Amino acid sequence: WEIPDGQITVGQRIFGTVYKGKWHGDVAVKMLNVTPTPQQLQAFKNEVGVLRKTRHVNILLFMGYSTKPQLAIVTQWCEGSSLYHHLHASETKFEMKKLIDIARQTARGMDYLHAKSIIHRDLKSNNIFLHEDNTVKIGDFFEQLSGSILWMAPEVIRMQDSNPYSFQSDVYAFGIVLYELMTGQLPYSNINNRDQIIEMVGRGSLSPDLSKVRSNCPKRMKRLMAECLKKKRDERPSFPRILAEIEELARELS
Amino acid sequence: DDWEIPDGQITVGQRIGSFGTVYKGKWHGDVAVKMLNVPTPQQLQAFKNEVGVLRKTRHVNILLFMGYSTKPQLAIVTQWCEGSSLYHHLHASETKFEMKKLIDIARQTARGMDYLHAKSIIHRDLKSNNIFLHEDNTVKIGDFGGSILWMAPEVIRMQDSNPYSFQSDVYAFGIVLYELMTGQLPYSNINNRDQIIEMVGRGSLSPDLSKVRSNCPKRMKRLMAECLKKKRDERPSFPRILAEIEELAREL
Ligand SMILES: CCCS(=O)(=O)Nc1ccc(F)c(-n2cc(-c3cncnc3)c3nc(N(C)C4CCN(C(C)=O)CC4)ccc32)c1F
Repeated sequence: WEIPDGQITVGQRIFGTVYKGKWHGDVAVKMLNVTPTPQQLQAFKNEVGVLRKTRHVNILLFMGYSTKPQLAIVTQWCEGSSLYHHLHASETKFEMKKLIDIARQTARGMDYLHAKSIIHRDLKSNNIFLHEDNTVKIGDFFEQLSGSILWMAPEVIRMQDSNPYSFQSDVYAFGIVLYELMTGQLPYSNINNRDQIIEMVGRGSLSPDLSKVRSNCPKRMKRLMAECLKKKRDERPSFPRILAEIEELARELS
Repeated sequence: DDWEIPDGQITVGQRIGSFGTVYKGKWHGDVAVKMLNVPTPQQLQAFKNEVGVLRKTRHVNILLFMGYSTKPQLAIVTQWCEGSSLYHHLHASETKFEMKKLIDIARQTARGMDYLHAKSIIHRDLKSNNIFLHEDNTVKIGDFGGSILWMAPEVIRMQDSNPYSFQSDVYAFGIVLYELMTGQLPYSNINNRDQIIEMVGRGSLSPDLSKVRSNCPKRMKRLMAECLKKKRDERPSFPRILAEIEELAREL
């Protein structure tokens, strides 16, 4: 899928540098300013290999990768903004039907990812793009420092090996996104302190209150959302059941 | 080779077409499954090669191939799009489309065809019925999937022609432009299959450009006529067509 250098035309810039380019129509190319790094080259190869096996309407359409001018990924161009900008920044009055439709499409995309054992580690409402309208597209998804291995303390050695991301973190992020959709605001809106939220969520003391959900939201949706926010990882359900429940609730509520 | 959807995962539904029988199925959301009346290894290798041809297509304006199934029946599974075919919009429904929407549909089809030809892919059955309008303004294109020594010089010449090429595709694109601008199928007066076949084969008949809408620009009609050249070599290449269409869209 390597696109030659001369074929790709660069355009306006809108981590990593993103630019809206023109290549057989509108595309978006993300390149990193480097002149690169072999470690970054291996990471780019792994990211390209992960992105190549993805074909779904609700997943962003990867179109190619370029390596000659700068290590870069070229995908389709979609008109609109992120769900974070729609709900939080503009506070657009979204009908409950549009909310449950966005939820169903996000669930389709996540079920597709998990069916391929692909782990979207940074799933958030800011990485959920709304092409046109009511069309969801998802994107923006080992001690390398070999020399300083001996001098680091057991505090930092143990931290580098940790691998917390799994399907359960993804379903928790999906539940938080459902909270954003239904309430219309970021969770823990009162607590404007990062450290407090981090500590209270790490100790499981704080969870987003489902009481602030909009009155138009059905009860089954809130039940599924609360089920996805289980503190214990194993209690959280798998995404096929989530998609089935969302589709059933949408069919019931027309 | 690694895109086969296993059996039982795909749930079939109502038939929405009957090249191949089309059905709206459910597999990680709404999908569309096209099935073939055919299980033989010789045919299986050809199906695998066709799948490999379909795998090198990733474009917003090209229909999204999502997988192939061989266990219950040999079938191709792609995305599901809400809407109808451009043929249904213009001819069957006669939806009042603004000239901006028409030139945008033309630009999207041109992007898709230029991408296909850039991959050295020859869409042999290009027609306005294979252009689906997802939502109501997103174009999706699909339906594009020896005894030589013993043959006499009379019959050998027929094999050497190879009539399908990029020029046939740009001719079909010109016919699609005619449908877009006029709003009706070409040769509406004749309505005879054999007569039209003969007269177009001898180059005696061309779609009458007088029935074109008044709103259509002159550059668009010029490009359309350039794509309908009887001689294959006179027809322009799709990159130049895409550039001209983009410039005309920016101007208007
Ligand atoms: C992607 C690689 C290219 S491919 O060469 O491999 N070919 C291929 C492979 C697999 C496929 F499923 C379809 N295919 C999908 C829909 C589809 C339908 N509805 C929503 N989304 C998609 C569809 N519709 C079709 N017809 C009959 C039209 C005609 C008129 N209509 C009216 C009057 O209403 C509606 C529909 C025909 C084929 C269709 C393929 F073209």
